[PDB]
Amino acid sequence: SQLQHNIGLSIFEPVAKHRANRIICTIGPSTQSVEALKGLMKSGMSVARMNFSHGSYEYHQTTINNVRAAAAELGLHIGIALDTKGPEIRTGLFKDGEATYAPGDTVLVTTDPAFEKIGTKEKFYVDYPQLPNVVRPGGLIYVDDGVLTLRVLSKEDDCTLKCHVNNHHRLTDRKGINLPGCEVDLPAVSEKDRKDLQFGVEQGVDMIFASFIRTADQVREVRAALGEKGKDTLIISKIENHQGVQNIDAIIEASDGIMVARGDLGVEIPAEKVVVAQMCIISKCNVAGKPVICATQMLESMTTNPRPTRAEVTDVANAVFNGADCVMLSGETAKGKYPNEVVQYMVRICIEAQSATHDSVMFNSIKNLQKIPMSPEEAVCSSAVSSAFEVQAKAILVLSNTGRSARLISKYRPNCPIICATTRLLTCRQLNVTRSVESVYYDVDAHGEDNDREKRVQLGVDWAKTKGYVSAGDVMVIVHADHSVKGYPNQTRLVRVR
Amino acid sequence: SQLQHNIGLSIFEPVAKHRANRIICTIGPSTQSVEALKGLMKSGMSVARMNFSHGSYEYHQTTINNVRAAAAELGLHIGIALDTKGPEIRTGLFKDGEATYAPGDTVLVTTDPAFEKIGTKEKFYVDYPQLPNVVRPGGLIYVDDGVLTLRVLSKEDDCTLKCHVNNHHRLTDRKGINLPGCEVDLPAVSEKDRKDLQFGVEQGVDMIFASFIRTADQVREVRAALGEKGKDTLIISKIENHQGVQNIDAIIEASDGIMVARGDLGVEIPAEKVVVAQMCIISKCNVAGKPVICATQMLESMTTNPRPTRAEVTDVANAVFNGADCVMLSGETAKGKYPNEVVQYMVRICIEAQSATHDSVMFNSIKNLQKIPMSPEEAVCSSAVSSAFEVQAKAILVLSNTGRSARLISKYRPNCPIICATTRLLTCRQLNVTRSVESVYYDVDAHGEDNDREKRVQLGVDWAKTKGYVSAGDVMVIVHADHSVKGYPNQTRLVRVRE
Amino acid sequence: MSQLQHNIGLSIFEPVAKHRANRIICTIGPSTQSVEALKGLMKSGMSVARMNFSHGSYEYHQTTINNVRAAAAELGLHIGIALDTKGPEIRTGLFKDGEATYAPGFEKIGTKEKDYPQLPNVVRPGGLIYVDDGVLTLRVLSKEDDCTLKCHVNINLPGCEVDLPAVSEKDRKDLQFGVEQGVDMIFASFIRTADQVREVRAALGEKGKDTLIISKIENHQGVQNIDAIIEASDGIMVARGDLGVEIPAEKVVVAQMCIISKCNVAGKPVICATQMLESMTTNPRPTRAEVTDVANAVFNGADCVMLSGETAKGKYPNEVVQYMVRICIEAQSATHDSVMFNSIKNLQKIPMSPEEAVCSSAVSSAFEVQAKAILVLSNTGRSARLISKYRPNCPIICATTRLLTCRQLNVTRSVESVYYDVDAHGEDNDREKRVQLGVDWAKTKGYVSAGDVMVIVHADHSVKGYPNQTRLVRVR
Amino acid sequence: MSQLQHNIGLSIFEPVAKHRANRIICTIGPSTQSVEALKGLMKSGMSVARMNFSHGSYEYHQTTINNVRAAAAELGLHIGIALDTKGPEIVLVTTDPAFEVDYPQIYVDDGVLTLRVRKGINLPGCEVDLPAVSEKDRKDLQFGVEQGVDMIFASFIRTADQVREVRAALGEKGKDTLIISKIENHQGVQNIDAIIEASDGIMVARGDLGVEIPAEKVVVAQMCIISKCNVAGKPVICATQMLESMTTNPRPTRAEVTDVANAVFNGADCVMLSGETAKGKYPNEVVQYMVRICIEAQSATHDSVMFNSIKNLQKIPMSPEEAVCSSAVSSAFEVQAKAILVLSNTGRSARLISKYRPNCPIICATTRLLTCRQLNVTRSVESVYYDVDAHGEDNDREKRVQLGVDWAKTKGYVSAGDVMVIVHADHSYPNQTRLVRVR
Repeated sequence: SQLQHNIGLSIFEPVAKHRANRIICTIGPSTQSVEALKGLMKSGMSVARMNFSHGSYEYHQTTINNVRAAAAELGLHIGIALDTKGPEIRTGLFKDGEATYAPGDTVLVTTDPAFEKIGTKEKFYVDYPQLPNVVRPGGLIYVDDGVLTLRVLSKEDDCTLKCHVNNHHRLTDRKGINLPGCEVDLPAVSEKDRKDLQFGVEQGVDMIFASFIRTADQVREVRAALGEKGKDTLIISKIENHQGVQNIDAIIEASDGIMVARGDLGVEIPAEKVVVAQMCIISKCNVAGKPVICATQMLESMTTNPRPTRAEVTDVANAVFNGADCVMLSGETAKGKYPNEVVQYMVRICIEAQSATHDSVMFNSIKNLQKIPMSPEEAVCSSAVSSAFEVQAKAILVLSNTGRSARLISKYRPNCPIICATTRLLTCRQLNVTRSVESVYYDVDAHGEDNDREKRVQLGVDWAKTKGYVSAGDVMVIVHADHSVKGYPNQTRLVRVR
Repeated sequence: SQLQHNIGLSIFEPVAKHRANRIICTIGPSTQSVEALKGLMKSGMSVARMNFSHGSYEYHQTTINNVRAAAAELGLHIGIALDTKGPEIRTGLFKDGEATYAPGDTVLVTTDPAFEKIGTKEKFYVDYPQLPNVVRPGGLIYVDDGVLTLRVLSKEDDCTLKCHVNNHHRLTDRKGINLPGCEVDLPAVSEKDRKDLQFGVEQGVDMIFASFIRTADQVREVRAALGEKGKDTLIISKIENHQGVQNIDAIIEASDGIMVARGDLGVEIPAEKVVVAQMCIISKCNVAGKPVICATQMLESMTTNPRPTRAEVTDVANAVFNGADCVMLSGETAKGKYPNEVVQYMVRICIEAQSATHDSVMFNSIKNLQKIPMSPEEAVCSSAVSSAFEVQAKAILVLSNTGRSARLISKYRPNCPIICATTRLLTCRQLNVTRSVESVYYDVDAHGEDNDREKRVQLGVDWAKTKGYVSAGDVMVIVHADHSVKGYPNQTRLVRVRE
Repeated sequence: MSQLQHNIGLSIFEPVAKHRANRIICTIGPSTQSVEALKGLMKSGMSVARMNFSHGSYEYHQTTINNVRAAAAELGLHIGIALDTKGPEIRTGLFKDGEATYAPGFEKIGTKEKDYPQLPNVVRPGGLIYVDDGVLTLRVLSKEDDCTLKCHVNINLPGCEVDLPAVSEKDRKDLQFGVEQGVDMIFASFIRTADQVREVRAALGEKGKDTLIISKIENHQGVQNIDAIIEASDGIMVARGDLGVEIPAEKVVVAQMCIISKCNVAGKPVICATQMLESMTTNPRPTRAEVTDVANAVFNGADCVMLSGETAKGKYPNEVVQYMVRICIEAQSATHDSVMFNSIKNLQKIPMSPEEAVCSSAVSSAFEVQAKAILVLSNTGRSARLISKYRPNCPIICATTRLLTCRQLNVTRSVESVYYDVDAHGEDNDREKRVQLGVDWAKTKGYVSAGDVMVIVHADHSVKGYPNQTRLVRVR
Repeated sequence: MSQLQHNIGLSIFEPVAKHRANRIICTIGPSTQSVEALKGLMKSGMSVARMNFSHGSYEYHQTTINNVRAAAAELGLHIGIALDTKGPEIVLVTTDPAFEVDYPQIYVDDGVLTLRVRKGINLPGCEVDLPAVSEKDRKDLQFGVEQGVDMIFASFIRTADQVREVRAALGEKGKDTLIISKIENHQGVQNIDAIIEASDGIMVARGDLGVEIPAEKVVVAQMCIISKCNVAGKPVICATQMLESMTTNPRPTRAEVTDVANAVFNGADCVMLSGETAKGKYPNEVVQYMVRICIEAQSATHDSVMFNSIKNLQKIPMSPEEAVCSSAVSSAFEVQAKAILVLSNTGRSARLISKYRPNCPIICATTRLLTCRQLNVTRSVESVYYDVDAHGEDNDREKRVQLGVDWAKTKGYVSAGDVMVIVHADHSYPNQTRLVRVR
């Protein structure tokens, strides 16, 4: 039992030498420079995020080129994630840049472009032109990350609502709007989102972080926005509304992975419900075998402080226990005063958490929740993990060009690292979002065609030996395909190193 | 499996109608007033905490008298906890209240009382007089939440150390130094802590929160510091050092409960290790059947903000999930701008986490880790919990004068509340540290002898039916003694609530 | 938690259990009808005496009744009497002057050449038709006139559902005799529909309302309709004799396991029934097969184990009951842990009634304190059957005010009844006399002593109608 | 997991397993010595033909050998021959040989006669001294080895040293012949662990065990021994009065059916017939019933419960050899494999797969014939002999693998569109596992 496990935890036992969890960092003014990115990488960055809510294509081209430059110097394969703006709505601008609100007062909330830049404490503009028709009296409007709440009194006009101010707050220029009990009805791929998606496909982004995914058809709408050119790019759906959590199963099947975007989720749903929502989403992704990311205020204090609160440490730790592949940072790396220090702290917590959770428990929990019969592919991948547990394998080597097999091995959560002998550099980059994987790129062009995939295996074993994972005499589980078939692996080997 | 449980959780299902976890609040300038305390209680303050590291006995007498006045207004029995200063020390005062330190610089750390109030960026005072002989060169001194680090260069004299500043920091008057890794000769109950504990006992404090407990002998030192007048007051030992974690089992046996004081623990041991330490301590206390408290930076952002971070919410929920009886509020309620708002937020998180863990998993886990044979007292108590689970009892009623039986029922973590028909007020206050319990005091003087135990039972069932726990037509598990060999409840009844 | 991990740690040469939990049911025939033979059987292990109504006049069954009551009275025991009905069965009588021969390839005057009127209509073309123990078979040549059909040499109709009354004209007279006599339970033959059980329940009037109905599963229908049969009954008998012929012999093992476990979860007494120690009808010791058969019937979770002809027509009747006792105690001693208890409790749907929640918790309390015995105050025996449902390791003492329930509790495992005479000792409205009677009986019968903890289950101060109170008492 | 939860829910009239996993061992006597009675037994379901050496001349036992080989040859089967050693063998009773049991330094025939201070005499727990390999036993074993008997059923094994005494009696020639130790005493049960390690398999000889120990204790002894052999990964046989009534009757008692089923349920690889086939009036009829019961009991315990029970009782880390074989079984469970193909020459790889009790058969592509006859004692293995001198060398996973696949298709185990698990050794002991669709 969990209780029986906790009572026997050895706090001062030696930690795991090889980090299995992955860190995603958003890139902003503090970390756009090649030197700052080299620092982030050297610190523990696996995927560099670009928030497309703000920034020109020139600004986002700089992040792309700099990540490629920094990773090239360090000889790493770092993924680039395009985080879409999505069906998001903010307020207008304010006359003299501010507006103070007192409780008991009344504010007209217009969708009239005349008040777009002339917003006062008496009347102000909001993006959504369908807002007076969506929000009905009694309904609450959550201006600025729910710190200002407005109850709807009446729809005075065609495109204006009279609202009663609940709490004292001073708002400023262009701040986000949330509608909790309101079914929005807005496009997932807006005309801006569409072009944002054609830019990334062109310049080669590895994955998409689709904002405000509500339905299974919404993740399909994004799939169509990336053409045959962007057919292989991953779709990580961001759950940040009530509809998303409600339709989580459909969204999971349609997506390549999921992000528990806790920022907007904590305002769209009550703050206390986010914990239960996170646990439930992460475990559903675990059973599905799809990468799940944790995302907001994980180490928020470290944007201004050199050390995190006791709350942040237990947050990043429990994100790992709940089963997250990745953990992300937003303000911290992008606008923070300690960007390398925050990634380093996250690394220490992730290694501590994974050392406490060195278990065959997650593997058995996930395996038992899978339907029988399995596919020969999955049956080989799950047994490769059980073989590793039985022989105490120091590493699992998978030959996966697309990364399916590597994601399928990682699905069964082994304690050892997973080395992936891939031929595609896109896959080395896309596997930065999957727990325990360590990709190795085989350059097929420079050498030979390689009919018998023996070179790829020797490349993996040698990389595992030199990177100190394996040492002479250790047993290693090799997974690949036989030379009579292709498409998917069907063979598993247990090899003592040389 | 936990996986199979999480998968079927219903995010938007209605929450539990009755809160089982308990909230402990530190009292400071923001909440010392009767009106502010009335707000905290009405908010959910179960234990008023007095940090004796700061404040005169007159200031701490005000907190006592005001807590009693406030709980009297709402007709509640709120426990008062005396949190000892203890062994480990704090720095001196500073000239103009502040002093900024830059890396690569040098600071002289004196133990000279002349610099006690005139501390500059060049030289400042520290409480520990034995410090220059304990800290040897190359050793680090940890100042202000272990933020500022000072590497000892050399021993200047009889009571001074020259230190090389590692990081940029500006600290203020009387902020703690930790120095982890040194053979520190500071006692558990110093001459100040004996006067502090003797004050508590003379005042009637319900429990003690003993600071920097390392050994089981230290607990007995504290137990001896409270005399024959303080023989029933609880001893909650604070684990905030490497030794205390290492000797956790011995301290658990010696104590009445444990506090995971994460503040000093996070500096004495690496920050990441505190999670593992918390899980391990809480579960050890669960198996033992002793109240465990989680504390330090639980909802820290709410000292200045009206809403907590996404991290603060998962911290309070996992403290509950880990098996903590209580969750504590330190500066959030003492020096915070939102004291009622922070207790209210903690309440909703505790109820959410509670509603998600509405299972027999914990009881099963705890019960299986008990060695057989059990005492008839514990076998009646554990079976009273299993009976409740089987019939879906909406409440368990225990007749416990000392609270032993109520602490023993709560040990097996039932999903329903535990009503305790106690003849003691001290018991009503001390049971604010144990999960699910809701005490009911039977007069005995302004009532009868009730030798037959019937009046207390009728007082119990009436208190639940009124406080809305039970509704006419649903069972209740009643635990008490049946007129025989003194020393334990031995009888369990299953009764349908009448009208 | 594995059975494998349990088997590896079995200490075969360890000491056995001090008190036998499983119950033995014996058939009474020419070898054991005498008071002396019955006194021998009881001292040997018998708890219920069976009266096979397939053969015998009401005078003959009256001597079994009177003699069982006499023998039990001398030994001061409360032995139950079971009426096993003739039931619905197709027949064929005495052959060529008592016996002849049939080679492969007037319904009682056949030799070897040429009952149910619904036979050509109930049985469709093709299939199997059984004659004389199922041993001889019948391959129907063509569809024929009257009732009988022309058959080729290669009683019972397999797989297929038959239309025969549950309470035949003979059974009606039998059941009415039983009720008038005061028989404790009925062993209803060839139960196929839960409606048939209620037909039997209606055959015994308000006079026979309290008598138990143990349904005998011995056909395909009874097995495929088990669940409803287990709800309308008071207990079940795995009548393996006719079951082994109605269904393939190999299927009976799986059918036995499945029926016994279903009865365990239901909390109803289940009885294993045919050829359990068959060799001991002629030999002083059993085959290696029969010993493993009795043991596995106990292992499967059977409350009772039965002897049909071993005790009725056997040459070693006391010797066979004694062997069954040794096996039952061995199998019991090997089945020491709370595996069955937890097994059964986890399969119960929540909420439980306060009555069953008190009973199941009384068993868990016993497990926790290592109770030497559980004392239940049960007039009807419901509560005692409910405690036994959760399979405790210790005995259950039942302080009952009714002799009928002292006799009916011989079918429930771990139960030892104690009769409190109200008309003699008093009304005991405070229940202390029946409690002190139970503790004293457990002290003298050596179950408990000084220092031992005992779990005491009964009804409290206000409550009337069901037990709701549990006590843990250290015997003084 | 929960036996109760599995039993409630069993569907009595569900379709049975098409392929029998459990194995039947028959003693050969006057009723079944003829080639045409043996062909009948083999068709009925005889996997191992036993020869009780307590009775019979070497001429009589040579006839059984030659006839078993003849009958198996006609039917194209590889039937193992087991030599059941005599071992240590024990009113007027004055020893005095002239007045003519065999012990000159008390029960008669399965416990009928008794008293207080050529019929099987048994003195329960008297310090009775007699060697494991007596002068006759050494002569019986040397005959067996010279004849080619596959396995030895060593009588009255009490110590692990006794097993090594028997292993030395066969020597250099009989190094490869299996040693199945018969537990039929008190200390043979007491020293079971030592005896298991020393042996190749165990027999629960319930005949003498039921007399040496109380009759009721044999059930507990059987369960305990079979499960110890299960964890060890060594063939265990159940043995006496299995279907005893069928020596004279065409049908068994309800007790005999539950006894055979229980033996299977307990985890026995094999189940044995003694008199029933040797001196019985219904020898083919008794093997046939035993088959029906074994298939019914198998069908009921179709589950991964035994596999998980055995796997969890193995200490970690496992050898790459056992980690491949146990994973081959879990892969089979996951994909619902219609078979497991193992390329085992000794059979040690096939015994290791059978150890983890899969629901599907284990086809063994063996280069030996001795392996084909010795694998009649392990459950689920259906051997296929590859003639190296006839086809080729075959050091590559090709010809044997093809023969094994073609055999499983013609014998109806696998058809086009079914997944099979192939276990063998790579190019650079087995270390490789393949999951192949039969095509």
